[PDB]
Amino acid sequence: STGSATTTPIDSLDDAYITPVQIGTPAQTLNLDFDTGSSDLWVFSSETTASEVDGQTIYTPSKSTTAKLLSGATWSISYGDGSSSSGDVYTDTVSVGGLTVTGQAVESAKKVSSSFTEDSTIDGLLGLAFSTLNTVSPTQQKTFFDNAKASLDSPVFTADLGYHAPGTYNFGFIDTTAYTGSITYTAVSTKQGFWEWTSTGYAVGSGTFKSTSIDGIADTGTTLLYLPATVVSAYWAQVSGAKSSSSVGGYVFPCSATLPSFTFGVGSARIVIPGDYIDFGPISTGSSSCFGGIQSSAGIGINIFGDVALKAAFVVFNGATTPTLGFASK
Repeated sequence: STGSATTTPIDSLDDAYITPVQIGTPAQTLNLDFDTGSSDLWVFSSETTASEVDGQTIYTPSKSTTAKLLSGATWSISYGDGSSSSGDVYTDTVSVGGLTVTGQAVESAKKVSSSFTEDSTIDGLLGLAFSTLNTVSPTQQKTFFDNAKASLDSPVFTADLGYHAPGTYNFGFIDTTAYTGSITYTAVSTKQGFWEWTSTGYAVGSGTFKSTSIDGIADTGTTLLYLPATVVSAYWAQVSGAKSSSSVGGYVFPCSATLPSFTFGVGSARIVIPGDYIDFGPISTGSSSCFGGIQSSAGIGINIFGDVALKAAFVVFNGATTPTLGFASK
């Protein structure tokens, strides 16, 4: 089997991407944030504290003839950005782009943190990291991909995120028309539960490539590119007037600037992030100070190849017995 679904930016900055997901019988369609940095499929629901729902579409398990309470199971998650959610668990039928999994754990939120409430466009998350990170207790549950994998034509999914435009998540096949040149595959460590890999280096603009190993995670659920302070300083030094602002929480730059591109290495291959992908707009409405899309990972404890990086590539998440990651230009 295969599936293919369009993923759409939630706003004009590509702060996140939502993908429609069918849950239950009859289907209830929710727009979920596909997150290769976590492993829980959780939704706003009829059980979510009423004051914490503000415009989201909810899953109502009592209206699904295939929903079953997973007795005794609870979940609770905290994300790298400080947000969080928790609740109980149902199993139900879940379909993405024509690919159906029966008995998928659907984690129903009883509580969500303010950042989720305040984002009306995201109805929940669909985790695509390794199932070892799933938070369901006392019996850990499998991700949608893990459940689908054996049925897929090939045990893979691909992320093709757009810049200021829709893109595509495919399951079970590689669309050879969706990228240019070849896909370069690189090793993955699953030791921390992530799609963790090692970039071979970077360049700033038309500058020389610096060969250096940068361990990090491919994370569709993180907006920005978080890299070591040395790398990030080298990038922003090429933008007149850019500076790190402790008050704002990162590098800012004059909105009048033209940003240089940023290149990262994948083996001997190179992925070029155009400068415009690094612009996250005014820090507050009407400001001429703009927020940068490349930020320091210092104090995160891990480097994160988030959407800024991934949207410059066609990315293969290869879930073969020994997982790997592939990157192509597009």
